[PDB]
Amino acid sequence: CPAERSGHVAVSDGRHMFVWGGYKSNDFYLPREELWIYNMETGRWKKINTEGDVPPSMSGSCAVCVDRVLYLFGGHHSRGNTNKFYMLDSRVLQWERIDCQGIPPSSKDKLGVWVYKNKLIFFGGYGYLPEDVLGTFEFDETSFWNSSHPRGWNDHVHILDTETFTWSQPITTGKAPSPRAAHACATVGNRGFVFGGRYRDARMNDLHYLNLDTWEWNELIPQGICPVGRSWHSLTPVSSDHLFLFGGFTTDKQPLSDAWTYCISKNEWIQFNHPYTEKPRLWHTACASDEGEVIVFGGCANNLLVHHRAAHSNEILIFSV
Ligand SMILES: CC(C)(C)c1ccc(CSCC(=O)NCc2cn(CC(=O)O)nn2)cc1
Repeated sequence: CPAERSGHVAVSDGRHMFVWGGYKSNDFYLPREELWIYNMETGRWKKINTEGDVPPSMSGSCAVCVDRVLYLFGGHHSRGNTNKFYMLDSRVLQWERIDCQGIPPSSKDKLGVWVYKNKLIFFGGYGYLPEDVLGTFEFDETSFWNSSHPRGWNDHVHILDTETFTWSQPITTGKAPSPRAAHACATVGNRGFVFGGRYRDARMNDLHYLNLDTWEWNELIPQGICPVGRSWHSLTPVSSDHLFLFGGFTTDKQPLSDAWTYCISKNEWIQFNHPYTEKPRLWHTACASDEGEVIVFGGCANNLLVHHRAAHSNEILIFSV
């Protein structure tokens, strides 16, 4: 039922997948008030129209679902990037914009988030120069000609404490990943993994994790064959020991349909064979089910940067991992 889209968000409790936002070609954004719910057990869709402080229609936003409470940060609306923070209690649904304390992150999109205890921990993204902070920001030289305000990538780590809805920045040790956007984040225990992403002229192949207890960065160097570097991929925990990688976009502008699992305990990648080899996706979403499956929705089958030829999808791809 839902219309095709890329750059949407999809979050889940393992049974119901909530889809919001994104854009398509016919860069018209999809209706801001619509919240699509996909039942992973029955395969049925349901649309509900939300009220309250409905966020602007956006692509590249960052969302999480914790105890059936939906949190949304950042994104790109018709007038640029944002750093607003929204909440939707899904337990008539009403959005609520939270006026957080502390210094918020810079306005940006295409980032990632880890969830650990009371903390939402955001990393990276693409957006405007920080108006103020810890980390590094690198301008995208091409942004000075295609836009009113220039933009760049960051390697910032920001915590939102949901106990007080206060922003802060942790003091991290170790070598942080370079600034990036369109990377993929995944959390298992107190480890926030990040893989790939776009930085300058490369879509990268490196894998790191941030210890969310000690705030120490670690680079992971798996031995043997590793997936090609990419952006606009998904990285989804499917167990306490495996992360599922699917899709994305290479430095060479190749849409990707390969799937892998990263085994955390063995520190190796395992390529996953599946029936969607002719169905590459970039800027899709991926959500894990309680039954071990990974549910991919939306995204684009070809180079979405050629807008007038972009092949956005509304297909559900089910990976039984
Ligand atoms: C309007 C139209 C539909 C044509 C459209 C335009 C632009 C975009 C995004 S491109 C601009 C940008 O924000 N560049 C920084 C960036 C990119 N990436 C991902 C990667 O390049 O792999 N990570 N950081 C998408 C659609």
